[PDB]
Amino acid sequence: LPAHLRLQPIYWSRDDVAQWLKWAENEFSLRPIDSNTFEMNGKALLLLTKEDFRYRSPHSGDELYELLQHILAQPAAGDELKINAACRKVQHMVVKAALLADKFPVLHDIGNPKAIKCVPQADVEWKFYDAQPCSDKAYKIEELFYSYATHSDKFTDGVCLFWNCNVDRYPANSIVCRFDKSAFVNLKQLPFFYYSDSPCESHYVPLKSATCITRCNLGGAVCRHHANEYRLYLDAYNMMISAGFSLWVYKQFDTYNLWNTF
Ligand SMILES: C[S@@+](CC[C@H](N)C(=O)[O-])C[C@H]1O[C@@H](n2cnc3c(N)ncnc32)[C@H](O)[C@@H]1O
Ligand SMILES: [Zn+2]
Repeated sequence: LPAHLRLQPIYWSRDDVAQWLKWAENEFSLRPIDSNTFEMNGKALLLLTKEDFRYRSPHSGDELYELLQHILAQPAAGDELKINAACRKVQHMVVKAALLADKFPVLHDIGNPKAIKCVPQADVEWKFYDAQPCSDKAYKIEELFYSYATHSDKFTDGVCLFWNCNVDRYPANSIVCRFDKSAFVNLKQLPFFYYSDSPCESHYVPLKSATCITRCNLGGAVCRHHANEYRLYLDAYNMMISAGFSLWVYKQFDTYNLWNTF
């Protein structure tokens, strides 16, 4: 019911687990137990045995254990609008960072039928392609079905963007989001990072993370604003990974290029 509990349990935080205990107490009329009965995150919860659940909660552990197994068997369907917004947030983050890091002069947006830039304030020439452009944006979209066998010698300037545009094989100069390996041989998996160049502001649980690429993290003292934004971005990113999307990137992508922007 709480949005985080619609993620796969491996994504649950320690607070998410506690909210799970409360949701389950109401849903199954269980004896209330201390919010600290399972002080761990979901990754840890999944390593417990059923005996551990029974020892930890004599009155309800077996039920909680079986509930978790039911959740792992029938994963919660996500909300389509929330997942769309999440994926869009990630798209903007990732493409903004790529352009800042490598200063591509042209972006080839392949599989974009609406001619909408995810990063409209970047200094880059944006070009759109789609096999079936929306008829109200086709005037500025190249009608093109991409196949590596036909186009691998094209679009070699700048960077290519394939945001959920499933082609036979991506070219090496690509940013890719794919929903569920030979399509990806020219690329590498893209690890999580958060980048921001917005002003730092101090007015939380201090954020410690090597993947918060902000000016205030150069010295390890993340400001409250970026702590907040990092955590919101991580929630959006978890919701897109938990739904089956994965990110891939051109092999030269380097987060130190982002640090150097400061
Ligand atoms: C999930 S939709 C929209 C993807 C878009 N990049 C986005 O972020 O919303 C997939 C799009 O890719 C187009 N498409 C699928 N295969 C394609 C291909 N091989 N070459 C060009 N466009 C393709 C479809 O016509 C459609 O507009
Ligand atoms: Zn900051």
